[PDB]
Amino acid sequence: HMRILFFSSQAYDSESFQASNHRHGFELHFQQAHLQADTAVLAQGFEVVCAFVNDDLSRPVLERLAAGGTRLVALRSAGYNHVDLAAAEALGLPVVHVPAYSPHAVAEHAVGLILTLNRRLHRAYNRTREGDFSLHGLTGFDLHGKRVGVIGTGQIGETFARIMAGFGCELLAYDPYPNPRIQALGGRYLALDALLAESDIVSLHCPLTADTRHLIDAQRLATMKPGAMLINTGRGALVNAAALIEALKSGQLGYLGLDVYEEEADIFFEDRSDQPLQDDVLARLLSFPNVVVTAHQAFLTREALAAIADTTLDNIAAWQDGTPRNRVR
Amino acid sequence: HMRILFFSSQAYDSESFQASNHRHGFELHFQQAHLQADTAVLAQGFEVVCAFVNDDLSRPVLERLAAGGTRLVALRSAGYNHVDLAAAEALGLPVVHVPAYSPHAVAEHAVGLILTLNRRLHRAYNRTREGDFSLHGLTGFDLHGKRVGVIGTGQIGETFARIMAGFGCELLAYDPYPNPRIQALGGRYLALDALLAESDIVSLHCPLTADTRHLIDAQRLATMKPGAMLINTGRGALVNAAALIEALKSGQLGYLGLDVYEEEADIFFEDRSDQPLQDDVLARLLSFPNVVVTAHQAFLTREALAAIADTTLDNIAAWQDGTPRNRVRA
Amino acid sequence: HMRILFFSSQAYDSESFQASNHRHGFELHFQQAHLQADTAVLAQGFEVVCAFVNDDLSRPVLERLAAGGTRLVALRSAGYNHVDLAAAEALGLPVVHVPAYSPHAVAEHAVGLILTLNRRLHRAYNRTREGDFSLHGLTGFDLHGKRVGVIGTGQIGETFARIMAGFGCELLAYDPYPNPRIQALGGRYLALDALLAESDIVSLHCPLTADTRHLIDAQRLATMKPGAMLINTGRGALVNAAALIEALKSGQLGYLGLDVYEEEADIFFEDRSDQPLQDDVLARLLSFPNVVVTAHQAFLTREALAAIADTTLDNIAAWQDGTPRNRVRA
Amino acid sequence: KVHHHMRILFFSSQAYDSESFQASNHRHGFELHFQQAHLQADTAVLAQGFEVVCAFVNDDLSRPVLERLAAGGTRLVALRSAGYNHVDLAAAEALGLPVVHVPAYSPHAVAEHAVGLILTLNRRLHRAYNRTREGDFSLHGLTGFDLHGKRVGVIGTGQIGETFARIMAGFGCELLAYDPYPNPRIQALGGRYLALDALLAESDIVSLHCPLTADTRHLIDAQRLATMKPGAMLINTGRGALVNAAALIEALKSGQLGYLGLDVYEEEADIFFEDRSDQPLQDDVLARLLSFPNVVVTAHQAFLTREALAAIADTTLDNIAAWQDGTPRNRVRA
Ligand SMILES: NC(=O)C1=CN([C@@H]2O[C@H](COP(=O)(O)OP(=O)(O)OC[C@H]3O[C@@H](n4cnc5c(N)ncnc54)[C@H](O)[C@@H]3O)[C@@H](O)[C@H]2O)C=CC1
Ligand SMILES: NC(=O)C1=CN([C@@H]2O[C@H](COP(=O)(O)OP(=O)(O)OC[C@H]3O[C@@H](n4cnc5c(N)ncnc54)[C@H](O)[C@@H]3O)[C@@H](O)[C@H]2O)C=CC1
Ligand SMILES: NC(=O)C1=CN([C@@H]2O[C@H](COP(=O)(O)OP(=O)(O)OC[C@H]3O[C@@H](n4cnc5c(N)ncnc54)[C@H](O)[C@@H]3O)[C@@H](O)[C@H]2O)C=CC1
Ligand SMILES: NC(=O)C1=CN([C@@H]2O[C@H](COP(=O)(O)OP(=O)(O)OC[C@H]3O[C@@H](n4cnc5c(N)ncnc54)[C@H](O)[C@@H]3O)[C@@H](O)[C@H]2O)C=CC1
Repeated sequence: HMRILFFSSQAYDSESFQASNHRHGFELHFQQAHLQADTAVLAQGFEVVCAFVNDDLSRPVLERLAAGGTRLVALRSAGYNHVDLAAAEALGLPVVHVPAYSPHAVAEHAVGLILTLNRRLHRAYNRTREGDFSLHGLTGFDLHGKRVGVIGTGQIGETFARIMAGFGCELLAYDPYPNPRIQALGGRYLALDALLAESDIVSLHCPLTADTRHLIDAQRLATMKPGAMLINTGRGALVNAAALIEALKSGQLGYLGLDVYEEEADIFFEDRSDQPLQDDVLARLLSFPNVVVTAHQAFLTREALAAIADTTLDNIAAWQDGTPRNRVR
Repeated sequence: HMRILFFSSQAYDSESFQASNHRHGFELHFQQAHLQADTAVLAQGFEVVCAFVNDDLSRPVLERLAAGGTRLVALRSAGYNHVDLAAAEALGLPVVHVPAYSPHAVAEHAVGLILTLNRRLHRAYNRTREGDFSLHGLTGFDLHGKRVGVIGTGQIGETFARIMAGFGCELLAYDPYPNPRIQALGGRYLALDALLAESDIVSLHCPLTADTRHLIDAQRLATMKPGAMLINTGRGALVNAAALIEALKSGQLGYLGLDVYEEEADIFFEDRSDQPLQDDVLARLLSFPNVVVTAHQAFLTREALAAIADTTLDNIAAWQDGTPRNRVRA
Repeated sequence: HMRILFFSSQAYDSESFQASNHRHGFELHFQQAHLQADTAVLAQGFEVVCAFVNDDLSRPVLERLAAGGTRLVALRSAGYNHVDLAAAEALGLPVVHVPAYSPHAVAEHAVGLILTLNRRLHRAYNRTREGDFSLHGLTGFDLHGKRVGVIGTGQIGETFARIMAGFGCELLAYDPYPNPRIQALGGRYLALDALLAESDIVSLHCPLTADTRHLIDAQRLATMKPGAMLINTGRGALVNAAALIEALKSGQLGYLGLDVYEEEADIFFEDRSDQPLQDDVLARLLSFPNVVVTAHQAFLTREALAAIADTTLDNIAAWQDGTPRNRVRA
Repeated sequence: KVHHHMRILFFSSQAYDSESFQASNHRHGFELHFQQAHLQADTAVLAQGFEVVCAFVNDDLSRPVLERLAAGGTRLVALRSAGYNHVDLAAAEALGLPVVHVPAYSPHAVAEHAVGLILTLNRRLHRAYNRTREGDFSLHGLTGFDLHGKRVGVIGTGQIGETFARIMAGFGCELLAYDPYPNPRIQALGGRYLALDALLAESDIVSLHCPLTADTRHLIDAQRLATMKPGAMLINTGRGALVNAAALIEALKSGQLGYLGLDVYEEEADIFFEDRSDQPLQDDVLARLLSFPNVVVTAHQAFLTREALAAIADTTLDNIAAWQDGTPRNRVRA
């Protein structure tokens, strides 16, 4: 019955969704192109559109989709800052998402970035691979005993905090809604500025909203402990990357791990190595020995993908039965 | 200025030891060469020799050292499988070590290898560096819920077990002397073969002895779960690397992280990139997308190095006060 | 509106062929799969099949193609060792090729491999990229004055010779046939074993036939000048790659540049980086600092591709008109 | 009755320097001291008491350095290099400090390297190597072009530029040339002299082989890049300051410049010849140049061949012996 058009489709998306669809028999169409004003016409006549985090679901796109017959927007993601939710509501277009496919996948990836940066595992790998077994510049630091500041102690942030507590770190936390689980781990809540000044490692797990946009700016970087590590597996626009470059150059910021980037939408998820990279700031970030960028793969585990696909297909079935689930606000 | 000769010296060694020697004023000499039968003559007239894990302290070397006037052997390491302890004892040469400079350094490195392999971070890095933001082949797996088998639950193995429990892993353990802290974490002890057959990830933290040599061989790899991950931050000779190659090629072994290698002694710690690598087995291990080798750097953190230098210099001061500590015995 | 089925099609092939002005109203179909016994059925009802150098055109494949209605085999290549020519002839299936799309493209690539190996440019690139501006191991040698031995002085060999003469190299040559252009360049013909013993650099440009198969074997490697450079942009089976590995490890062979490899057929032209590489010998060749392998891209220039497409489309038109051109004969 | 004292301090010394110079010194027995640091105002004191100082291309031999060296007893400055833009020759002369150099150790070593950069860029050999090393045997993005038939413009047809031109003519390239002082050997070769702007507009590949002087400084600037053929290749094995690298970045990003090979960089002096991989790179412009797939940078190694090194060492030790006997050779003058 039901027909679903997926934008920004990759092979991992079709594999996982085709496996999960043995339980549903929806008719699945995978389109590679990003959703934007000039591709929305591809969804003409599709009742359901399945979008990912760098699809453009601003007002003009939503208007096109609604006018073309689309009646549900299914986000195969937890995040939803790319959707104009007020406009969806005005158009009577429900928006559904997958709020907790695997908080562990994302938290673990953040911990992986930390360790790769700390022990210079990315540099080591390239050395041993060519028969360079020298260790200059690879000396790391013990995680045990360090102060780890978590900004945003929700599903992912809390899971990240628990892992880091298991390394014997001292947890510092900031959230407008503190939670008791963090305290039970030994964490202590404090104000943002104090967290920044006291943390050896900071990790961002708050959503992107008007209040978190450029939360990490020049001013705030200058507050941080010299040589600190910053991890961003949240959203690119949580940080001002031009300011990160200056702090990296001065040594003020010791390490940076990114799984997201502010201008990632038209570059991530494809191989653009054959052409010059246009984004000056990203190119410069990539040049540093103490920066690691992964291309928005913190979600990318077998279990995460299976849960995304199962929950998304269930969301759609629930909507089709008139009892929708996992709606976004 | 008591005189200490350091073999296999690297810049990080002379830097850390020099900083720590502000509190002692020993006279420190750093030799780059490895200690072996051929190089032992360099220690003539040195009362104290400081060696590392790839120096050869077998009987013939210890005999030369003793004949040349050396009276103490200070290991700037926790491990001591490179020392013939019976022969040291017969010669009246005490051997001292640093047993617990930082169990966390080594455990954390093992967990780093696990995550790099899992999320293919070493491959991702190289891709994004050149503007390849594609994700094919990089899908990993949640650590939460997996079974992690720890072989050797001592200072490092236990610290590793604790970290992995914090990711929500199910801990399985094998040690001739089980310890209660592991059970308090939720770990369950079992026999070696059962641990191998049931684990998704296996990590080696037992010392190298005649009983652990080639513990992971062809037969034991075949009993492991298909696609499992094996981590070796112990010693090279705990595994048979030729058998690892065959299991990697078949897919039987899904991942391998090594910080040690059986024939590392004359290879590691130096940049040999300008010449062909002679060792066929290491070259082949290095060829795989699901193998990561680090060059015996699990011990290499600021805190580990400072503790190694401080404890080693203190060990030597204690010896020279007639109250030796951190001795290793036959 | 004759239809053409292309096997082993890559994006650069379909772009190339579609952008030609020489379509002659043909209908072009591009299949990615390699031609072999179990894919030949895809050509059922196609009058013309276009194949590349790693397609299987042995007798059983040719029999299927003829039984399925294919009447012409068009090689988008110069080389034809992959074709059983006697069997094609017995089936009345003409085979056409492109013998001289661009001898310069291929010769220039060989020269590129030479310079890369000499100046260690592949190593330098990765160093500078990460801010390593050190030069240890990168010292090269002046080409000017060196002896360059060319095995096979045909279209590509003589173009290569000509380029190497322009660097002021001394040219040595071996071919069953004299070529007066080689003498005009200053080249001297000599016997194979003498060429091998006297040359600083050797480059292979003979076709693969039963007489050139494994021309470079253990015994002939041992005759070469110690530390010499060997370049192979001919065909993989001209050399014995297991013997190349031993000579590289001993230092007897100083450098190796390959654009071709004996078991390339099912490996080259794809990205196989996500899985272990099965071929031990290729994995080991890839491990060396003084080996460069490119994946059969010597033909791969803008001008070469355009000529291959134009000449191949013309060859097919000329066959259709009953005046065939560029036939290869048993 | 037959021959059977002299102390030399080398700045910016590397292992390949002490090895080559020690081999050549079997013929002399001078006393050789190798210092790693770069020569500049605050390291000049290390040459106190040394009659001879041997410097390389990134040592600072401006007036204030030369004044310290002279005051400290140094009597000869021996450049282990062909180039000399780093020396204030008028100041050396005013101080009575002769400066000697090695003008032609191996013009082939440098020309050949430039050709290597061309071919690596053209066939993407650097990209292919990293692919095949990890089992990626795909060829997308690696299509090159035939050199045969292309136009190659040589700016500066001296020893190196002429050797380069001859090599490129052997590939069947058409040679275009610009030099304020044309020479007949290039024409005899089939090369055609023309004005700079016309060379820039007509060339598929341009290679710089002029010295750095006040007239060649930023010779390749934004305006001259905009004159070039779209998608052209530029090669710089001359000096860093011959080009404006910020403008090269904009032309690379637009596609106006198709390829860039550098063996030299304007701010190289305090970074090249060292492994600086363990720290951030401070220079924004170099970091960005390094990011591109169609840029290759080698760290000033065009001179670096066995034969070049042996000639530099032999000629440099000979220049010092000749000076010591009062009959100096290979002097450079203001
Ligand atoms: N890189 C990746 O692949 C993925 C990234 N993400 C990002 O992670 C974010 C977090 O996801 P969850 O933890 O699941 O969400 P959640 O809703 O469980 O938790 C978010 C937390 O952030 C806090 N928060 C809100 N505003 C804040 C502010 N101004 N300052 C500090 N904290 C604030 C909330 O109070 C809440 O505790 C998502 O918004 C998404 O952008 C999510 C999934 C994958
Ligand atoms: N990669 C690196 O840089 C470093 C490696 N190591 C290695 O790790 C090893 C372990 O270190 P620690 O935890 O400090 O030692 P430990 O002595 O504290 O603990 C070792 C554990 O191994 C167990 N064990 C002994 N024999 C066994 C057997 N046959 N089978 C299974 N388990 C057995 C012991 O009962 C003990 O619980 C060292 O012996 C050394 O080789 C140590 C430091 C650094
Ligand atoms: N890497 C690549 O992409 C390419 C490789 N090739 C290979 O290069 C080969 C050469 O092609 P061309 O120069 O065009 O061919 P060609 O036919 O013009 O010249 C071949 C020469 O090799 C000589 N030769 C034949 N048998 C010989 C033997 N037994 N020993 C020594 N020399 C012998 C012939 O006398 C002739 O002079 C092709 O057969 C092909 O395999 C060709 C094009 C591209
Ligand atoms: N990358 C490297 O490792 C090396 C670089 N070089 C550089 O290459 C340069 C060339 O050296 P050689 O060819 O031996 O010098 P050379 O003196 O023989 O020739 C230089 C040529 O440039 C020409 N020229 C002078 N002023 C010019 C101007 N304003 N515009 C255009 N052309 C002009 C000259 O007339 C002469 O024909 C050296 O000055 C040096 O900076 C030299 C050696 C090694």
